[PDB]
Amino acid sequence: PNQSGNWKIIRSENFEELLKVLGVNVMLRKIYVAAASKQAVEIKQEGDTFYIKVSTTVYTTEINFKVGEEFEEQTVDGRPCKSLVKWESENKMVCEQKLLKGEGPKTSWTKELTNDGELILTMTADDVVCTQVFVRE
Ligand SMILES: *C/C=C(C)/C=C/C=C(C)/C=C/C1=C(C)CCCC1(C)C
Repeated sequence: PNQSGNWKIIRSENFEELLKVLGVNVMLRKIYVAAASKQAVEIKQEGDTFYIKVSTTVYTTEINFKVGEEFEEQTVDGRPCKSLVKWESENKMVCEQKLLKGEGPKTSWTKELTNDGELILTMTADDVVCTQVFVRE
């Protein structure tokens, strides 16, 4: 469908656990967990072109991409990567990430807008998956 709008988080699973297995220090995890709970997500979708802004008190990021065209962003733990998004289905996109420098866990994310109007974001590092669900304001 159309993902454009302001999205508020209603459910999360395994966020701290994802950070923990990525090596994020416990004091920083507490800060990020509290920030993720209050995050604001703005999306502007224009066909295959996406602008996504994720805002919190400690971390704010803008992501710009077109499906099928490589772009640069960061992993969850802050490492620069090259990314490529593809449609897995009509409603779900998948992003594969490759570090610009060095080696690390295989990281990825997915975003799906359900028929319910729920936006489901998953973030993965190797075998560990975090899921966050949003609804449109
Ligand atoms: C398609 C939607 C995407 C790719 C959203 C990505 C959002 C993040 C990688 C958010 C990361 C955060 C942290 C790394 C700590 C602060 C809290 C968050 C959730 C904003």
